[PDB]
Amino acid sequence: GPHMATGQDRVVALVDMDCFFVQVEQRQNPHLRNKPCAVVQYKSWKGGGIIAVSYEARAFGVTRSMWADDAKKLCPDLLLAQVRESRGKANLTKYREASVEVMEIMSRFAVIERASIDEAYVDLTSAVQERLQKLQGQPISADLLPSTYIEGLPQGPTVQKEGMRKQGLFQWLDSLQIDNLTSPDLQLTVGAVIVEEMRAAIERETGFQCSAGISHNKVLAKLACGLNKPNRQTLVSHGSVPQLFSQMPIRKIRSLGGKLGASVIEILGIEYMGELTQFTESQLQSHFGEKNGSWLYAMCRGIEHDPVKPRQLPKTIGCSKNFPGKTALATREQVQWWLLQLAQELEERLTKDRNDNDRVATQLVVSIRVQGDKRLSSLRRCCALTRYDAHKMSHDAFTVIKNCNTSGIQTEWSPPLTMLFLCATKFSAS
DNA sequence: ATTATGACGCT
DNA sequence: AGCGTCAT
Ligand SMILES: Nc1ncnc2c1ncn2[C@H]1C[C@H](O)[C@@H](COP(=O)(O)OP(=O)(O)OP(=O)(O)O)O1
Ligand SMILES: [Mn+2]
Ligand SMILES: [Mn+2]
Repeated sequence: GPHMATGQDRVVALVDMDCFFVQVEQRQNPHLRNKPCAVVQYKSWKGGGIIAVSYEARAFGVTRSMWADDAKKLCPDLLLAQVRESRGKANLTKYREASVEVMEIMSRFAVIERASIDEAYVDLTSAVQERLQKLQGQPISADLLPSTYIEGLPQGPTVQKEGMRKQGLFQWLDSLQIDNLTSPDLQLTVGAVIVEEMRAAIERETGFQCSAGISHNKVLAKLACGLNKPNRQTLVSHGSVPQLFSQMPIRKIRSLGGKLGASVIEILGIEYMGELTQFTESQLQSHFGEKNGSWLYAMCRGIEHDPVKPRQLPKTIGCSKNFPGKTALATREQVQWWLLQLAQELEERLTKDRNDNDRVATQLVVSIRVQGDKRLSSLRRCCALTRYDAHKMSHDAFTVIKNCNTSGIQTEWSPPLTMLFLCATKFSAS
């Protein structure tokens, strides 16, 4: 009844850039604009690996993780932009700096949580309360929501997509009761108005387009954002959840895309998120543990409480490189050379970070992978990070890993290393 | 030879 | 702490 929490206390948005690395390259090179194009790293092995794809190219079936040579088979006129290489490795600085552009604009509207290089969550609860006050009981015009979808609408008693968007929007608005300053649906709508403003600002000031989801929590906001990309935003109301989840594969929900989600499906013998409602909290806790069980019980009802953390900057700064196949490092000075290259990029990014953000990393994590292992990281060791100097860091990294070498000979490295990883962690204010 | 990251959970 | 999971 009225005691039952419905998880409608917050207004949360997720803003995610469209085809982000592609857009970064398209802004820089006008020739790539409005074309099937993709961003690739490296070149020698099968044309390089694709990590971002324009929507024009997606129509041909081009995807992430596809080799460029294979993508060219689906899309002969596919244009390609290469990730910069520095010190023998891919360097993502251009995209990180483009990310900062967007993050700083979003921060003008509310405190954000950086969730990836191209997306951030927004807690709009306070901002919505203040827009509602200066509205002072005026209806929200559809003109204020020019790119907004309302999930689940229209319904009941039409052949074009923009026409459908508007029909759904008018059904939504004409059902809104704005007399109520605590109405969750009204609060979401105002949230959507603000996000329209945010997204306009991002495009105006960077040239980048993005999509967004507006709901009552992070999981629903993330799900919403993807429903109508690119260059659109979607509102998922609490009321839309039963229909939405009744046919929603469990793997589509954030954190359930892996082994846990597979276990939910296998153990319970279900396919869709909505089917979870038929289990007690204790039942779910028994199968998936106390934390996961409570989380699942609430989530399948559209309820989740993970807060938007006040964190705009990444907590770690890392440098990594794979050495696949026959390129695996088999000599000590090979290992030492590449540790230096990684450490030099790390020092560069660390020094920039210290100046920009008034902080200093205090711990260096070293990770390697060995030939034969299917694990991402065969070993992780930490040591102290007392100075921002590449030679010191690479020498220290070598020290903490050098006895991983099985080889009785000290000049040769056995078994060959197929990955190196340097990560600066544990920041302190400075 | 699906690369380069980055956050959070478990024990 | 070191490892595993999930993620973009
Ligand atoms: N697995 C990955 N490996 C390396 N880089 C990645 C990977 N996934 C994503 N990226 C980079 C490239 C992307 O442009 C950027 C944003 O990722 P993501 O939001 O998932 O897709 P996207 O922005 O390229 O397209 P869209 O969000 O419109 O579907 O992060
Ligand atoms: Mn994106
Ligand atoms: Mn993203």
